[PDB]
Amino acid sequence: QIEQPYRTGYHFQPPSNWMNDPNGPMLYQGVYHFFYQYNPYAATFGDVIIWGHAVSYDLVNWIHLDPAIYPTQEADSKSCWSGSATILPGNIPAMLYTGSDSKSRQVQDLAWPKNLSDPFLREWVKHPKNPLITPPEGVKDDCFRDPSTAWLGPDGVWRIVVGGDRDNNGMAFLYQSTDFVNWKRYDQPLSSADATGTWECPDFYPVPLNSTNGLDTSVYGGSVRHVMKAGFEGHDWYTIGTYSPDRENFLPQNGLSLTGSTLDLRYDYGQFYASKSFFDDAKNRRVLWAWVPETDSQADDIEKGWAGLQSFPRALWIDRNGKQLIQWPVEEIEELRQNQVNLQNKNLKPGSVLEIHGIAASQADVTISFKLEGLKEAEVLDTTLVDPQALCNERGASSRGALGPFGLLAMASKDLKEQSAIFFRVFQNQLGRYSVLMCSDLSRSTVRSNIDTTSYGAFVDIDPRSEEISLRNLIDHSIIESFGAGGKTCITSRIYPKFVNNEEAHLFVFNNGTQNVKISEMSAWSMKNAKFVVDQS
Ligand SMILES: *[C@H]1O[C@H](CO)[C@@H](O[C@@H]2O[C@H](CO)[C@@H](O[C@H]3O[C@H](CO)[C@@H](O)[C@H](O)[C@@H]3O)[C@H](O)[C@H]2NC(C)=O)[C@H](O)[C@H]1NC(C)=O
Ligand SMILES: *[C@@H]1O[C@H](CO)[C@@H](O[C@@H]2O[C@H](CO)[C@@H](O)[C@H](O)[C@H]2NC(C)=O)[C@H](O)[C@H]1NC(C)=O
Ligand SMILES: OC[C@H]1O[C@](O)(CO)[C@@H](O)[C@@H]1O
Repeated sequence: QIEQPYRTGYHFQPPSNWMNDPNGPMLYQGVYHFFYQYNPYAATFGDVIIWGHAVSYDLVNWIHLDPAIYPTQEADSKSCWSGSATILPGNIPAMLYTGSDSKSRQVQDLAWPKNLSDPFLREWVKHPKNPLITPPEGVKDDCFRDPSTAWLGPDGVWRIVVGGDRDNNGMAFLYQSTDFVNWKRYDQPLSSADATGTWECPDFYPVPLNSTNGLDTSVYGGSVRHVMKAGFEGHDWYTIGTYSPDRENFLPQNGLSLTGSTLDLRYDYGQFYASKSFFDDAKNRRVLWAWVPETDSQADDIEKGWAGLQSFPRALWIDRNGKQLIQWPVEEIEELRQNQVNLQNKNLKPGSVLEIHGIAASQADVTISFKLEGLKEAEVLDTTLVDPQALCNERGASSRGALGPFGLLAMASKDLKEQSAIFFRVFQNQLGRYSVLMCSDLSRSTVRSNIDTTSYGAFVDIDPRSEEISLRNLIDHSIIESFGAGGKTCITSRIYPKFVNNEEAHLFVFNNGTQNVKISEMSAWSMKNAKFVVDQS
């Protein structure tokens, strides 16, 4: 028997209880600070939510501290919800968050560390004038929240966006300030979308064109584009565009308004929400954090005593083509790699299954690259309007095609009674153009009941003719993070196989298509546990 077989070995999560939205991430005085929505009283959401707090020197190993922000004034007496961190000139980290006041309305509050001598910034003080911002005119009291990190314009004026909606229309309310204390709502929103519901945890930042690095939130220029990210209808969406501080205008590169359709982009196409990013000026990279909800039942959560994970922090940058964002786990994770098992120039005949031996199958980093032969044999299927998720749910690992399904079988039992299949399929339209589909088939991930086993999928923007299809998988017990084509397509999965309570997990490479595929190269590393020290009470 294993105790708590679903807890991760190297993903961030509190000692126990409920955790959701990541909060105020930042790098200050050489220390990485991480905060998060936390319920100290249960493994479910509750009436009292506070900011958990942990620190790290590498974004991998953490030290749990006491909660940093918790109700202490009328402006946040009922709860301290999501917010962001902004380090102001003079080296002072300023935290803006949404509080639930005594009248139960969402208002924006300010707080900053009370002792900058403390490397861990344990104590925080709140501004006497909170709330600093209250719901605009035609906005309901429970539809105005999640202030972003601020950016300083050339005119020396700070800008931030706050989520919410006006008549069910998603909003990124724009506010300005020079002292960071007195904010004035700009006439028009920075951006918005019809009938999307409340825009949660908006994030607005710049990315450098033709560069795989990150930028400080206040950078601007012709060689820079901006990303407008917002969570709604259950997912985190984003759009790349141009920002004009002068007239506070954001113009979508594709001229579209978010609709939450297959027309829009997402960071991750699986369980990924309330994502928030921060700039790391030490490594010159933008790091992204995201809450990964549980997909088991509430009863299961209460029973196992905890709920909620954070995705592994990943570097974020814009693709060479400037049409989408790329994600990749921060290099520090590589230090967890132990022994390695490799494979090269290996053919996977139709309907075959190859087991990877000598790896801790429940906690590993697996990378594989496929070399395809005879693309012309690809099934004909125009995918212009096709919904990749629907397609993956319709055709799992048991649905045999020409090119596909071929990929990985993670968190699988010896008998394969339970398995999580991350694979690819290749199609072509009538004109002979190819398209690639990436799937996370969770249909057979567990034999347990009351487990959301919905599958996730997305199309990968690569040309199968000139580049091999690559796939990286972060396997960590109840979570699997899949990165297709170097990070062009990301899918996070939560799985709860039953076998984990008795026998060990297994790892496999498979090809259930009728066509042959080859593994040019495959690398698998056992990942040692990340350290989590508690320094509370
Ligand atoms: C991909 O290759 C096979 C394509 O179908 C798939 O087979 C699965 O296992 C057997 C093999 O024919 C069949 O199972 C059927 O019968 C059992 C009887 O107990 C049912 O429980 C199943 O639901 C199903 O009706 C099916 O053909 C198929 N069934 C499933 C989903 O297990 C392989 O499993 C696939 N290989 C991989 C690695 O996924
Ligand atoms: C502000 O932070 C500093 C640094 O953490 C605190 O100083 C430490 O205090 C502990 C307990 O009193 C000592 O064991 C350490 O040796 C101190 N180190 C330093 C840097 O002097 C300081 O106490 C904090 N201020 C308050 C009011 O708590
Ligand atoms: O915990 C409450 C917080 O969580 C969210 O609903 C998103 O998951 C935020 O919009 C809010 O600030």
